This record gives sequence, C-alpha cells and structure tokens, in this order.
Amino acid sequence: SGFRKMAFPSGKVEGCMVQVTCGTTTLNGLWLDDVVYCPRHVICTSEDMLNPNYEDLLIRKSNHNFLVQAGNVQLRVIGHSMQNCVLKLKVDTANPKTPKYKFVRIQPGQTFSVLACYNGSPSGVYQCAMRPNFTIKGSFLNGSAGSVGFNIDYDCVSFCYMHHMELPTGVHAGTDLEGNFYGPFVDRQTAQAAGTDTTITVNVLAWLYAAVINGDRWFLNRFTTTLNDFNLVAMKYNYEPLTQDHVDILGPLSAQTGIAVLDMCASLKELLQNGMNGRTILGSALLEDEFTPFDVVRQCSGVTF
Amino acid sequence: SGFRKMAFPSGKVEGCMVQVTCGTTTLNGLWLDDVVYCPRHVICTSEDMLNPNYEDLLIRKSNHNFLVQAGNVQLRVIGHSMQNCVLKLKVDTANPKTPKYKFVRIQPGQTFSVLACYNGSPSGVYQCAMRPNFTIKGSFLNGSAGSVGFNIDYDCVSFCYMHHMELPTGVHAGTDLEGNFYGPFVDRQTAQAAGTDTTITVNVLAWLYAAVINGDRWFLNRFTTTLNDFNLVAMKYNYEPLTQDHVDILGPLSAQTGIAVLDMCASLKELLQNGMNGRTILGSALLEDEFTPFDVVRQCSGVTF
Repeated sequence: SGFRKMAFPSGKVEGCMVQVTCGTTTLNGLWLDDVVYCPRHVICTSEDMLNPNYEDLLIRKSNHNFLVQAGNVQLRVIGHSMQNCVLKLKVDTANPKTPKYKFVRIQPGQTFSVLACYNGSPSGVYQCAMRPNFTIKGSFLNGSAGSVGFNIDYDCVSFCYMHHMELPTGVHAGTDLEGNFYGPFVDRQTAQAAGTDTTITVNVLAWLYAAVINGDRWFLNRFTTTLNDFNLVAMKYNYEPLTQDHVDILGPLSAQTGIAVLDMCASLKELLQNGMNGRTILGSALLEDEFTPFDVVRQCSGVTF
Repeated sequence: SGFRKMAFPSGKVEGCMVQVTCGTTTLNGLWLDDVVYCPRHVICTSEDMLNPNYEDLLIRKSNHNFLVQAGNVQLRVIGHSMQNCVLKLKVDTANPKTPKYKFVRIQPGQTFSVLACYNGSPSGVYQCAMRPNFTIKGSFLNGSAGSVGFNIDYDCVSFCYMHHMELPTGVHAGTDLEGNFYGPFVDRQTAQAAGTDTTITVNVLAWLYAAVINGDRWFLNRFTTTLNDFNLVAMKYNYEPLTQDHVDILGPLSAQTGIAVLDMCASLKELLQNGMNGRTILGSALLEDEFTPFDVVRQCSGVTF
C-alpha cells in the first residue's frame, strides 16, 4: 500500500513558536509556559564573532533591550537567565498553547521531524536522522536559527534538537533543549568540522523489511551466515557494526514477515557486493538509512495520534 | 544549503478534521463552517459493493441513522444532501476552526501535501504529485478513505484532493471537493485500472536547476539544441513532451542561474542517453519528477507563511 516518508503533524508545535529580535539579529524561539528558549548567541554581534565572551554580555543586558514577538503581539520581559548554551528569558506572559512536553536527548540513528520556520513563521516540516558524526543533512537558509525538531508520543511532545549553525561542508549542528551541544562543536568560527560518516545498518535493514512487506521480494536469498561475518562486512563496506541489541530489536518485523535476520544479512551482503543489478527498491536505486524499525512498524500498522 | 522534500504545516487543516460512522463503516471527513463533506460510498454496505444505486439510499436515509464524531464530541445533524459524488450533511454546529478556504481543481503535474488520518485522527504529512494517468503513489491503509490533500497560499487554504479507493495496481484514486472524479474512475468494485504513466519533464528540469543552485554542476555541458529535438527525445524516452509555456515558466530559475534552457535540455538528453555514470545528484541516483518550479523557487528563497 505504498511507503512514503512522512513527518508528524506540526499542529501543536507551531502554536508555541515566537519571534525574538535583539539589536540587529532576528530569529525565532520556543514559548513553553511562561519561559522562552532561544539560542545563546543572539547577544553576540558582528564584532563579537571573532572572540565572544558571554558572561559580560549577559550581565550587561537589560530587560527592555530584548524584544520578543508572538506574530504581531509583543510580550513583556521581567527577567532573564542563561543555562549552558541556551538562553531562557522569564516572560510574564504564559503560553496558552503549551502542550504536554518532555525534554530528551537522542542517540545517533534516531529520527525526528523538524518544523522549519523563518522570522517566526512556520514554512515546512520534514523528517531527518542523526548521523554518527552528530550532524543532520537538513535544508536551512540564513536566519532560520531556532527551529526545533520534535517527536510526538500519543499526547506528550518530545523535543530533541534546535538549529544553531551551518558547517562549511553544508551540514548543520545543534544543541538539545538543555544547552548541551551535539558532538564536538562550539558556537565560534574556528576550525569546526565533523568526522567521517558511516551508513547505519538497522535503518537499512528496517527499510528492506518494509520493502519485503510491501511485496518486493526479488532480492531474497536462501543462505545463512554468522554474526561476526556480518560485523566484518559492515566494517568493511563503511557501515556501523551490528550488535545483539540490533538483532533483537528486529524481532517484531522478523516475526511479522517470517524471514530470519541472518538471511537478510546475507541478502544485504550480496546486494552490496553485486549492486542492485539495475533494479530499484521502493522507487530508489540506492539504500536508504533514514527509516528506524519503529517508523516501519508504525507506518505499516497505521498507528495514529 | 541542502534540499529536502517538505510539506505544508498541517496546523489549520488538522483542526477541521472530524469522524463519521454510518452502520458498520467508519471513516473521517472535513468540517468547514456548518457543513461536513464525506465520501458518498459510506451509505453502501457489503452487499452494495456489487452494484450500488445511491438515489434510493439517500431517499431512505434519515438524520438519526448517521453518527458524526468530532474527537469525543458528537454533533447534531439537521439535514442531508449530495453533490455529484460527495455527500454534504448539514450539521447545526459551526466549526470555529474553519479557515479561509478555496476549492480548486488541479491539473496533472501539480504537487500538494496530504494529511493522512485514521479513525478521525491525523497520522502524518507528505508531498505527492498528480501523475499523467490521474493517480497518486501515496501511503494509505484500510479505513483511511476521506483524507484530503491541501495547498496553502499565505492565508488561504486550497483543497485539491480526497482519497476514495485503492487500485489493485497499488495506486490511489480520488475526487475533488465538488465531486468530480480525477480520471476515468467510478466508485464501484468492477474492472478499474489506470493507463500508461510517464515522467513529467518540467519537474525534472526544476530539480536539475535546484541541484545546479546547490552547487552540483558536474553534468553541465556546452551545447545548444532545438526544441523539436527535445520533443522527439522526450517522446522517445517516455517523457511528457515540452511546450512553449514549459520553456517560459523556467525563466525565473534560468535567469537566476544564468543557464539557458536548451543547454539543460542537451544535458538531460546526454544524461538519459548515458546514465549518471555512477554519480549521484542531491543524494539520489535516479531522476526526480516531484519538484515543481514553484517549489524550487520557494525552498531556495525561503518564502514563509
């Protein structure tokens, strides 16, 4: 019945999006309860970009110097504070659109939906995944700093990301809602770059299982292999090595389809060692590593929120 | 700065979604003002799937026999009517979430976002395009009939599609909000199938222009060609033939990049006649035909709503 990349409905999250302007820089922030969260480098100026020191900028900042906008409505600020690398300003106006929310930190390989917004107005929503080098291959333009990626579980919203900068290589770096950076990055213009990227294995295995579910079975083989062999193959073809947790997590899909994991390992090894022979899987001629097993289960079972 | 497939924020549309139940069949509908629109085959039963006649069923239908669910809230229905192939039930409760809306009919090649819903609750959003055979390659499971695809223009929402059935071939068919079917399809369980499909040229050209904008210009050539030659090669490789409107519409992108359309036509002909030589463009090894020029302009210029 098809298999398409879909993101969570960005209905509750967009209601808490606000705009903040300080001096000459303008971007967007999140408005939960009566505290607004924004990137810390909004107090930084063009001159401060060579070497910024944030404690002096924070102590020298006053309440009136900061302008906060919710669409056309400007609120009032009665206090300010800083937490790690994220500024949280005490705003006297509580947000009636605040949903039930949780703050979580995600490990590499987990997928989340990002609501891209410019100048405090939403523009679009799409899915993305955390690369092993702690980067995301998203689509952001200038002035888009402050967009937040989120996950939805029934009623609770889990926020996991917040855009901060764009690397010279064309990838993006961000921090969690508590101010901790994702990977070895700092908010400065020194020699900042990411490491070597490796394609994930669990995501491509889940994608293959979804393809088998949808009716594509031409790549199935009749062989069985060990686990050290697949670990060596993954490390040899630039893939993250497989573990016992990664072979247990595929239990639901394997039971649903009836095909063992080692057979899929052999099939994937034969696909890598021989290409796709010109055929395409789910309309793609290359392996996709942006489908976690949970996404495959949810889309193929119609779980709704 | 990246290039991803993103859909419109489903915040205003999500609040207008409601659920209906009649007899044994249950699905979801749209609630605008104080009239609800639902697919017309809800009044059919298991026996009616061989040869249904709707006039008698509407004659015998009463107000109390129809159950409407707005989340947990049940409304009141005062009267019923049908327009073409869509049921319009007069509900005495006006929808406070009704936005500024327009009803439009789209031609093949235009893209829109679909808010998939199950049992009256949203599930996800994704982009899709109207194929020349009047079908869409979406991801819908059983009981998802009634989801509506929409477009957003600043403040006005344009609704263009509504899911009705799943073809045996694995594609979907739907009707506009007025009730006219998209292509030769009837809401009956008989011999129904689509025609031959072809890849749309303008979407591929827009995708190539976006790739050139992002900095991937390894396929650029130094040749010029006529327009009849491109028409011949498009019809030769099963592409929709190009026109003068399709060469004028690419004016903005071509002026922005400074690359003539005929040069891109020659590059595309040489790509099709020789493959991609193992290289990839924007992370895909196959040509993409789901990016209209408007989408390319909007994403590369950061137009927000």
